[PDB]
Amino acid sequence: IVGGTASVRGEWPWQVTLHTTSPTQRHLCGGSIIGNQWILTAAHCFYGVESPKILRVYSGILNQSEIKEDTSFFGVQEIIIHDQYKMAESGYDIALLKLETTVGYGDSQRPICLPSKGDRNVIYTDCWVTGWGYRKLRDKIQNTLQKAKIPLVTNEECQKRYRGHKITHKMICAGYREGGKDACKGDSGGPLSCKHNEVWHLVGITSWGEGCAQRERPGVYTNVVEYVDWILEKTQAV
Ligand SMILES: O=C(O)c1ccc(NC(=O)[C@@H]2[C@@H](c3ccccc3)CCN2C(=O)/C=C/c2cc(Cl)ccc2-n2cnnn2)cc1
Repeated sequence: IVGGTASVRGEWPWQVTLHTTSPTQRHLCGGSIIGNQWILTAAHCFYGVESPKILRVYSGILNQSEIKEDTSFFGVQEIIIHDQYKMAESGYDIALLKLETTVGYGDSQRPICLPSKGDRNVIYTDCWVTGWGYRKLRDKIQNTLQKAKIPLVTNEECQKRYRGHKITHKMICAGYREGGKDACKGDSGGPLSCKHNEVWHLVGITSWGEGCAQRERPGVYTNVVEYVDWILEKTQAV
Protein backbone atom coordinates (compact mmCIF):
# COMPACT_ATOMS: atom_id res chain seq x y z
CA ILE A 1 0.00 0.00 0.00
CA VAL A 2 1.26 3.47 -0.92
CA GLY A 3 0.49 6.33 1.50
CA GLY A 4 -1.26 4.17 4.04
CA THR A 5 -0.89 3.68 7.82
CA ALA A 6 -0.49 0.62 10.01
CA SER A 7 -3.69 -1.23 10.78
CA VAL A 8 -4.76 -2.01 14.32
CA ARG A 9 -5.04 -5.77 15.21
CA GLY A 10 -8.46 -7.19 14.24
CA GLU A 11 -9.33 -4.14 12.09
CA TRP A 12 -9.77 -6.18 8.85
CA PRO A 13 -10.55 -9.72 10.14
CA TRP A 14 -11.52 -10.98 6.62
CA GLN A 15 -7.99 -10.12 5.25
CA VAL A 16 -5.68 -13.10 4.74
CA THR A 17 -2.13 -13.46 3.47
CA LEU A 18 -1.70 -16.20 0.90
CA HIS A 19 1.82 -17.69 0.95
CA THR A 20 3.51 -19.93 -1.58
CA THR A 21 5.97 -22.74 -0.38
CA SER A 22 7.83 -22.98 -3.82
CA PRO A 23 10.73 -22.28 -4.22
CA THR A 24 10.82 -20.80 -0.67
CA GLN A 25 8.01 -19.62 1.63
CA ARG A 26 6.93 -16.04 1.05
CA HIS A 27 3.77 -13.90 0.76
CA LEU A 28 2.13 -14.26 -2.68
CA CYS A 29 -1.19 -12.32 -2.54
CA GLY A 30 -3.95 -10.96 -0.31
CA GLY A 31 -7.40 -12.50 -0.09
CA SER A 32 -10.68 -12.26 1.83
CA ILE A 33 -12.59 -14.78 3.92
CA ILE A 34 -16.12 -14.93 2.45
CA GLY A 35 -17.30 -18.27 3.92
CA ASN A 36 -16.01 -20.82 6.41
CA GLN A 37 -14.02 -22.70 3.80
CA TRP A 38 -13.71 -19.94 1.14
CA ILE A 39 -11.21 -17.26 0.23
CA LEU A 40 -11.92 -14.81 -2.56
CA THR A 41 -8.78 -13.56 -4.34
CA ALA A 42 -7.43 -12.62 -7.82
CA ALA A 43 -6.91 -15.17 -10.58
CA HIS A 44 -3.57 -13.61 -11.62
CA CYS A 45 -2.13 -14.68 -8.27
CA PHE A 46 -1.88 -18.28 -9.61
CA TYR A 47 0.40 -17.59 -12.60
CA GLY A 48 2.77 -20.58 -12.59
CA VAL A 49 0.98 -22.21 -9.56
CA GLU A 50 0.68 -25.85 -10.72
CA SER A 51 -0.87 -27.25 -7.55
CA PRO A 52 -2.79 -26.02 -4.47
CA LYS A 53 -0.27 -28.11 -2.38
CA ILE A 54 2.20 -25.17 -2.36
CA LEU A 55 -0.30 -22.71 -0.89
CA ARG A 56 -0.88 -21.73 2.73
CA VAL A 57 -3.55 -19.32 3.90
CA TYR A 58 -2.90 -17.32 7.07
CA SER A 59 -5.78 -15.59 8.85
CA GLY A 60 -5.80 -13.39 11.98
CA ILE A 61 -2.39 -11.93 11.11
CA LEU A 62 -1.39 -8.29 11.63
CA ASN A 63 2.39 -8.74 11.20
CA GLN A 64 4.09 -11.12 8.78
CA SER A 65 6.66 -11.74 11.56
CA GLU A 66 3.83 -13.76 13.35
CA ILE A 67 4.42 -16.36 10.59
CA LYS A 68 7.04 -18.97 11.46
CA GLU A 69 7.24 -22.80 10.82
CA ASP A 70 5.02 -23.27 13.96
CA THR A 71 2.28 -20.84 12.85
CA SER A 72 -1.07 -22.48 12.04
CA PHE A 73 -2.45 -22.06 8.50
CA PHE A 74 -5.17 -23.48 6.23
CA GLY A 75 -4.28 -25.72 3.37
CA VAL A 76 -5.97 -25.25 0.01
CA GLN A 77 -8.08 -28.11 -1.40
CA GLU A 78 -8.93 -26.43 -4.70
CA ILE A 79 -8.15 -23.36 -6.79
CA ILE A 80 -11.17 -22.21 -8.80
CA ILE A 81 -10.24 -19.58 -11.40
CA HIS A 82 -12.91 -17.86 -13.47
CA ASP A 83 -12.99 -19.74 -16.76
CA GLN A 84 -13.12 -16.51 -18.85
CA TYR A 85 -9.93 -15.23 -17.18
CA LYS A 86 -7.02 -14.56 -19.57
CA MET A 87 -5.24 -11.66 -17.81
CA ALA A 88 -5.90 -8.99 -15.13
CA GLU A 89 -6.10 -6.15 -17.73
CA SER A 90 -8.87 -8.01 -19.69
CA GLY A 91 -11.02 -8.68 -16.53
CA TYR A 92 -12.51 -11.81 -14.89
CA ASP A 93 -9.69 -11.48 -12.36
CA ILE A 94 -11.32 -13.50 -9.62
CA ALA A 95 -10.65 -16.86 -7.94
CA LEU A 96 -11.85 -18.95 -5.04
CA LEU A 97 -9.72 -21.03 -2.75
CA LYS A 98 -11.61 -23.88 -1.13
CA LEU A 99 -9.85 -24.62 2.20
CA GLU A 100 -9.00 -28.15 3.46
CA THR A 101 -10.43 -27.28 6.90
CA THR A 102 -13.07 -24.89 8.21
CA VAL A 103 -12.22 -21.40 9.50
CA GLY A 104 -13.30 -20.99 13.11
CA TYR A 105 -14.78 -17.48 13.34
CA GLY A 106 -13.63 -15.23 16.20
CA ASP A 107 -12.54 -11.65 16.91
CA SER A 108 -9.35 -12.15 14.80
CA GLN A 109 -10.93 -13.85 11.74
CA ARG A 110 -14.42 -13.60 10.31
CA PRO A 111 -16.09 -13.20 6.86
CA ILE A 112 -16.92 -10.08 4.87
CA CYS A 113 -20.34 -9.71 3.29
CA LEU A 114 -20.58 -9.76 -0.45
CA PRO A 115 -22.30 -6.75 -2.05
CA SER A 116 -26.04 -7.14 -2.53
CA LYS A 117 -27.28 -7.35 -6.16
CA GLY A 118 -29.80 -4.75 -4.85
CA ASP A 119 -26.85 -2.49 -3.85
CA ARG A 120 -25.58 -2.15 -7.53
CA ASN A 121 -26.97 1.48 -7.35
CA VAL A 122 -25.39 2.51 -3.94
CA ILE A 123 -22.63 5.16 -3.79
CA TYR A 124 -19.86 3.99 -1.48
CA THR A 125 -18.17 6.84 0.32
CA ASP A 126 -16.07 4.89 2.83
CA CYS A 127 -13.66 2.50 0.97
CA TRP A 128 -10.36 1.08 2.15
CA VAL A 129 -7.66 -0.93 0.37
CA THR A 130 -5.49 -3.10 2.65
CA GLY A 131 -2.41 -5.26 2.22
CA TRP A 132 1.23 -6.06 3.02
CA GLY A 133 2.44 -4.80 -0.40
CA TYR A 134 5.14 -2.29 -1.34
CA ARG A 135 5.04 1.33 -0.16
CA LYS A 136 6.61 2.46 -3.53
CA LEU A 137 7.28 0.70 -6.88
CA ARG A 138 10.83 -0.34 -5.84
CA ASP A 139 10.36 -1.69 -2.26
CA LYS A 140 9.65 -4.91 -0.29
CA ILE A 141 6.67 -6.65 1.35
CA GLN A 142 5.71 -4.85 4.60
CA ASN A 143 5.58 -6.51 8.01
CA THR A 144 2.44 -4.66 9.27
CA LEU A 145 -0.85 -4.74 7.40
CA GLN A 146 -1.37 -1.27 5.87
CA LYS A 147 -4.62 0.52 5.13
CA ALA A 148 -5.56 3.47 2.91
CA LYS A 149 -8.86 5.20 2.33
CA ILE A 150 -9.46 5.65 -1.43
CA PRO A 151 -12.38 7.24 -3.28
CA LEU A 152 -14.24 5.23 -5.92
CA VAL A 153 -14.02 6.61 -9.49
CA THR A 154 -16.72 6.23 -12.20
CA ASN A 155 -16.17 3.87 -15.14
CA GLU A 156 -16.27 6.92 -17.46
CA GLU A 157 -13.48 8.69 -15.50
CA CYS A 158 -11.38 5.55 -15.19
CA GLN A 159 -11.66 4.87 -18.94
CA LYS A 160 -10.32 8.45 -19.61
CA ARG A 161 -7.26 7.54 -17.45
CA TYR A 162 -6.59 4.21 -19.18
CA ARG A 163 -6.38 5.09 -22.84
CA GLY A 164 -5.56 1.95 -24.79
CA HIS A 165 -7.46 -0.27 -22.28
CA LYS A 166 -11.09 -1.28 -22.08
CA ILE A 167 -12.37 -0.51 -18.57
CA THR A 168 -15.49 -2.67 -18.30
CA HIS A 169 -18.40 -2.54 -15.87
CA LYS A 170 -16.91 -5.76 -14.38
CA MET A 171 -14.06 -3.45 -13.13
CA ILE A 172 -14.23 -0.77 -10.45
CA CYS A 173 -11.56 1.95 -10.08
CA ALA A 174 -10.37 3.87 -7.07
CA GLY A 175 -7.86 6.60 -6.48
CA TYR A 176 -7.20 10.32 -6.00
CA ARG A 177 -6.70 12.47 -9.15
CA GLU A 178 -3.41 13.70 -7.51
CA GLY A 179 -2.28 10.12 -6.70
CA GLY A 180 -0.48 9.35 -3.43
CA LYS A 181 -2.63 6.47 -2.00
CA ASP A 182 -3.18 3.13 -3.76
CA ALA A 183 -2.43 -0.55 -3.87
CA CYS A 184 1.06 -1.66 -4.98
CA LYS A 185 3.08 -4.91 -5.59
CA GLY A 186 1.96 -7.58 -3.11
CA ASP A 187 -1.49 -6.10 -2.46
CA SER A 188 -3.26 -7.90 -5.32
CA GLY A 189 -6.01 -10.39 -4.47
CA GLY A 190 -6.82 -8.47 -1.29
CA PRO A 191 -10.01 -6.57 -0.56
CA LEU A 192 -11.37 -3.12 -1.39
CA SER A 193 -13.75 -2.97 1.65
CA CYS A 194 -16.52 -0.36 1.80
CA LYS A 195 -18.68 0.44 4.86
CA HIS A 196 -22.40 1.07 4.12
CA ASN A 197 -25.13 1.32 6.79
CA GLU A 198 -22.53 0.23 9.40
CA VAL A 199 -21.78 -3.06 7.48
CA TRP A 200 -18.55 -3.80 5.57
CA HIS A 201 -18.92 -5.12 2.01
CA LEU A 202 -16.35 -6.60 -0.34
CA VAL A 203 -16.69 -4.16 -3.23
CA GLY A 204 -13.45 -4.96 -5.08
CA ILE A 205 -10.46 -7.31 -5.39
CA THR A 206 -7.10 -5.54 -5.95
CA SER A 207 -6.16 -6.29 -9.57
CA TRP A 208 -3.99 -3.87 -11.56
CA GLY A 209 -2.86 -0.31 -12.40
CA GLU A 210 -0.15 1.61 -14.31
CA GLY A 211 2.45 1.99 -11.54
CA CYS A 212 1.50 2.65 -7.84
CA ALA A 213 -0.47 5.71 -6.72
CA GLN A 214 0.42 7.84 -9.77
CA ARG A 215 -1.43 11.09 -10.58
CA GLU A 216 -4.45 10.33 -12.86
CA ARG A 217 -3.84 6.51 -12.71
CA PRO A 218 -6.51 4.98 -10.40
CA GLY A 219 -6.15 1.41 -9.18
CA VAL A 220 -8.33 -1.15 -11.03
CA TYR A 221 -10.29 -3.73 -9.03
CA THR A 222 -12.52 -6.68 -9.88
CA ASN A 223 -16.12 -5.36 -9.38
CA VAL A 224 -17.32 -8.02 -6.93
CA VAL A 225 -21.05 -7.14 -7.23
CA GLU A 226 -20.84 -8.36 -10.89
CA TYR A 227 -19.61 -11.79 -9.66
CA VAL A 228 -22.02 -12.66 -6.82
CA ASP A 229 -23.83 -15.20 -9.05
CA TRP A 230 -20.52 -16.80 -10.11
CA ILE A 231 -19.42 -16.93 -6.41
CA LEU A 232 -22.71 -18.56 -5.39
CA GLU A 233 -22.43 -20.97 -8.35
CA LYS A 234 -19.03 -22.17 -7.15
CA THR A 235 -19.61 -22.11 -3.37
CA GLN A 236 -23.26 -23.43 -3.37
CA ALA A 237 -22.79 -26.27 -5.93
CA VAL A 238 -25.05 -29.29 -5.09
O1 LIG B 1 7.66 -10.84 -2.42
C1 LIG B 1 7.66 -10.00 -3.32
O2 LIG B 1 8.73 -9.35 -3.68
C2 LIG B 1 6.43 -9.70 -4.12
C3 LIG B 1 6.46 -8.84 -5.22
C4 LIG B 1 5.31 -8.59 -5.97
C5 LIG B 1 4.11 -9.20 -5.62
N1 LIG B 1 2.88 -9.04 -6.31
C6 LIG B 1 2.59 -8.31 -7.42
O3 LIG B 1 3.35 -7.51 -7.95
C7 LIG B 1 1.23 -8.65 -8.04
C8 LIG B 1 1.48 -9.55 -9.29
C9 LIG B 1 1.37 -11.05 -9.16
C10 LIG B 1 1.12 -11.67 -7.94
C11 LIG B 1 1.13 -13.05 -7.84
C12 LIG B 1 1.39 -13.83 -8.95
C13 LIG B 1 1.63 -13.22 -10.17
C14 LIG B 1 1.62 -11.85 -10.28
C15 LIG B 1 0.57 -8.92 -10.37
C16 LIG B 1 0.51 -7.45 -10.01
N2 LIG B 1 0.53 -7.48 -8.55
C17 LIG B 1 -0.02 -6.55 -7.72
O4 LIG B 1 0.15 -6.63 -6.50
C18 LIG B 1 -0.78 -5.44 -8.34
C19 LIG B 1 -0.57 -4.21 -7.97
C20 LIG B 1 -1.32 -3.01 -8.37
C21 LIG B 1 -2.69 -2.99 -8.09
C22 LIG B 1 -3.38 -1.80 -8.15
CL1 LIG B 1 -5.08 -1.77 -7.73
C23 LIG B 1 -2.76 -0.62 -8.52
C24 LIG B 1 -1.42 -0.64 -8.85
C25 LIG B 1 -0.70 -1.83 -8.81
N3 LIG B 1 0.63 -1.85 -9.35
C26 LIG B 1 1.13 -1.43 -10.52
N4 LIG B 1 2.39 -1.76 -10.61
N5 LIG B 1 2.69 -2.38 -9.43
N6 LIG B 1 1.65 -2.44 -8.66
C27 LIG B 1 4.07 -10.05 -4.52
C28 LIG B 1 5.21 -10.29 -3.78
